[PDB]
Amino acid sequence: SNPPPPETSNPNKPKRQTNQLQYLLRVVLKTLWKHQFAWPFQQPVDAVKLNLPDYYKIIKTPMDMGTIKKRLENNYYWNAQECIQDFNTMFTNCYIYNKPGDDIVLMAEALEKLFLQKINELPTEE
Ligand SMILES: COC(=O)C[C@H]1CC(=O)N(C)C1
Repeated sequence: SNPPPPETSNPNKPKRQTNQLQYLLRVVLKTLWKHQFAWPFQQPVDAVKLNLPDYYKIIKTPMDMGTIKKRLENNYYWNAQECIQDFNTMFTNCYIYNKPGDDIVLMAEALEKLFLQKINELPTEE
């Protein structure tokens, strides 16, 4: 079976809408989401459908852009660092689970290159 997804709603978690978080949605998430290689990363890994019964034995902090998109659209975060960390967890999980040179790793690398380019120009806080 699959684990429950990461949390995307938590009314008692303090949250903010900031210009950096707006950039993370409007620039970073949108750029990666529309990319031809986004699809494996647009929702939690379905270890049942994909026949990866060891996935959640190895990956204990799952993350995906569907979760990140919901967190941004629901104003789940307090700061940009928390969202940046989610993206990096997603990429790292992919590199940890898979073998070098696998298609999925090349896909992650292409998305990560764009991510790094956009993060390099994260606006200063208002
Ligand atoms: C469509 O799913 C794939 O192509 C590979 C799996 C495993 C992995 O790390 N993912 C992000 C999904």
